Amino acid sequence: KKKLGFFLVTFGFIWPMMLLHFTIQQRKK
Repeated sequence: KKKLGFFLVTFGFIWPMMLLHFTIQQRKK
């Protein structure tokens, strides 16, 4: 709960990073 709570915040914070990689590809080609 305590240390696991931060795990949820990181899950929604890291996800966008992956979306970015897909966002750069669209403009790359």
